[PDB]
Amino acid sequence: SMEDLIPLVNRLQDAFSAIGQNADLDLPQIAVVGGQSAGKSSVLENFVGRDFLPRGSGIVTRRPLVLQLVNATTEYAEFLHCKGKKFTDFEEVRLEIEAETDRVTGTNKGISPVPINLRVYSPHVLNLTLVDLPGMTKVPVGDQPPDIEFQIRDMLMQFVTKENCLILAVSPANSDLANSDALKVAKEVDPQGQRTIGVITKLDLMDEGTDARDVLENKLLPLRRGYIGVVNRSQKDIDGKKDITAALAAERKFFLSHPSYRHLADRMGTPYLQKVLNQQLTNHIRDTLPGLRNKLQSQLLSIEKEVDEMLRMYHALKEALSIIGNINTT
Amino acid sequence: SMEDLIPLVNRLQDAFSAIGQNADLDLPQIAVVGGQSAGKSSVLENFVGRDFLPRGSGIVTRRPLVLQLVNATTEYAEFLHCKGKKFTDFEEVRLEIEAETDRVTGTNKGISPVPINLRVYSPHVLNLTLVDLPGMTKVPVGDQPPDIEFQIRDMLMQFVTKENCLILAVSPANSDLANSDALKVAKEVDPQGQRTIGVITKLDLMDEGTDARDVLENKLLPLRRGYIGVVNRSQKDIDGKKDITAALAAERKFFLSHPSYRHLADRMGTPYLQKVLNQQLTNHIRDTLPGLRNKLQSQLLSIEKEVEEYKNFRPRVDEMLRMYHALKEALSIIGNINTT
Ligand SMILES: Nc1nc2c(ncn2[C@@H]2O[C@H](COP(=O)(O)OP(=O)(O)CP(=O)(O)O)[C@@H](O)[C@H]2O)c(=O)[nH]1
Ligand SMILES: Nc1nc2c(ncn2[C@@H]2O[C@H](COP(=O)(O)OP(=O)(O)CP(=O)(O)O)[C@@H](O)[C@H]2O)c(=O)[nH]1
Ligand SMILES: [Mg+2]
Ligand SMILES: [Mg+2]
Repeated sequence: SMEDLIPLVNRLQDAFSAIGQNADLDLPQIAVVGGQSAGKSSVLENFVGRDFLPRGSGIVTRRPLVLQLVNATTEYAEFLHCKGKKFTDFEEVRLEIEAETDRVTGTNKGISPVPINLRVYSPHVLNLTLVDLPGMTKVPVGDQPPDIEFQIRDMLMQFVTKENCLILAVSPANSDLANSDALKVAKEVDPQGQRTIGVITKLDLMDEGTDARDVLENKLLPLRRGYIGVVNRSQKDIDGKKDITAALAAERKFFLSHPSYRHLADRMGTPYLQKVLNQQLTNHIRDTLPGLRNKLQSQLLSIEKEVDEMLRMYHALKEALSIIGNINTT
Repeated sequence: SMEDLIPLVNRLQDAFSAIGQNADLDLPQIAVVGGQSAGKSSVLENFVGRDFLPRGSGIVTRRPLVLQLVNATTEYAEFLHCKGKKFTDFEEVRLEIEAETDRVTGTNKGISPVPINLRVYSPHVLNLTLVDLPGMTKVPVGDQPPDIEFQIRDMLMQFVTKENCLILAVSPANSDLANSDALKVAKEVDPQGQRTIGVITKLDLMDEGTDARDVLENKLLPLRRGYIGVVNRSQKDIDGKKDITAALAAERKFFLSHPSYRHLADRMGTPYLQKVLNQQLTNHIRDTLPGLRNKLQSQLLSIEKEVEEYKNFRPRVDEMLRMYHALKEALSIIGNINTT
């Protein structure tokens, strides 16, 4: 179904452009937040469906990465800071992000508030904006300033305070949920949980004799949108270049076999997280369309009853309305 | 060995009692700080040498436990709130701590700043004050107030602000050290690191492909006194009643077999942390002795001449003799301590 909606939405956005009006679906942006090493970058790139974000132990993401997915015929990527070049090898994209980070922050744990801008072109994506962010901390290391914690907090606040921004509150299972930096920030900016999606990672690392059932069932710390558990690649896995299909296969096996979670399998995992996020995106689209539809109808009526040689407007509006109708039918 | 100093020290504090002076030997108060579930209660009871602190997953320690070790030959324990009762079964002590907590906090995650006073009598301990505290958190659960983080923080602050408080900054290895609540707290109250000891737990739970070598080698986040790693019992271990000896054996085996920690094995483990903590305690005592000795000498010398004439010339004021002997006794004990 998603494969049918995506191409229609791109057509509608183009149609709006032809109309030359300040009207857009205003798709919400996706931001990932949480304590350092919570597993944020893994979560984000999994949603996009490509291995391109630097991941590792310790401090990895040291600058915000503003990613704009752009629907296009060709599949490639390009950074704003690299005018001209078109990356087709995503490993090179990952390497470039790292290199661009080191260039500005150095290699002694430093951080920078300056975003790395990346556009990923593909015909199977929504024109979305996703933001990868540095993890929250408590004490400075290397050459970080004494107030590193607040410099990072400020950094993510500028993204998560944006209206409608979908907040991926990432928390590792091998730590008590009550210590979640992700949830604390989420509750400050979105207290009612209207745009917070709880994500519990590292389920495979829990101490023997423990499990996150109460968390995953949305009972330990209830969230309006609930919680979705995932099991991503470990350091040994990253070191060994384990591929995505294999990681996803291991995650699926994990939920189907674990005695504390198999009854929840159908609501756990990376693929299911993708569906949940895509659903929230679809909900925004369908919720925003009626207002636009009516506006376009009003604009059309004027020219329609009157039917400057600007006859194009009639067809442009007519086109947009035809697309909306198709979307409403899916 | 430490078991040599202990007997001497108690006799010293007793000698001062006979003299009616300030026994002193103001030993530092040891407190465990860290995020919720960092493994504080395990570390604390491991140092005491007995299993009696409630440990488990989720929120366990919901009230401060001010524990006073009291040297005594009978070896037992008594709670201030259990007037007239003395426990001999430390497991019953553990149950009581939990029961007493439930009585005031309920069973729905609630906490209370009202400390639980407990005294453990044993001939293998120094008159110390240990403080078990609730783990720091960020978001409330159950019927905890929305300011749970600060109530817990304030609870700890009442103990760790004291100049004479030895801070055991506990942080689990399977979490990033830079995000440690224990280290944030410790740095705020003791920036120089004069009374902070970094304890790293759960090294056995680290992700495959990672290790805490840089941490344990005092290189990632250097502390004045460094770090000591330990491997305590897991939840499964608690459920299975795994005994202390087995846990200790597994911990030692862990450091000796791990390629990243092998060369550090001799500066790692619970027995080592016990030694290090004991060293700081002993050092405090030794720093205090010169002052006490001098004070005693001055007092002695005064009556010394009076005793001299009493034993040599023709004949109650014999309170002097009692004092003479008590003072002599104390100085001798100090002398014995000085020679270790
Ligand atoms: N076992 C296991 N390891 C995981 C899981 N998710 C992430 N990791 C590991 O945790 C570490 C952090 O991964 P990463 O995706 O970079 O988290 P991040 O929060 O983006 C890191 P930073 O906060 O520095 O940007 C890596 O070593 C990765 O292999 C998981 O579900 N299971
Ligand atoms: N595998 C493993 N588990 C550990 C280790 N230390 C503690 N745990 C586990 O962590 C949990 C918490 O232990 P606890 O000693 O209560 O930590 P605490 O910080 O005192 C808990 P609170 O903050 O509620 O008081 C228990 O399930 C225990 O088995 C360790 O070194 N290894
Ligand atoms: Mg990251
Ligand atoms: Mg405890």
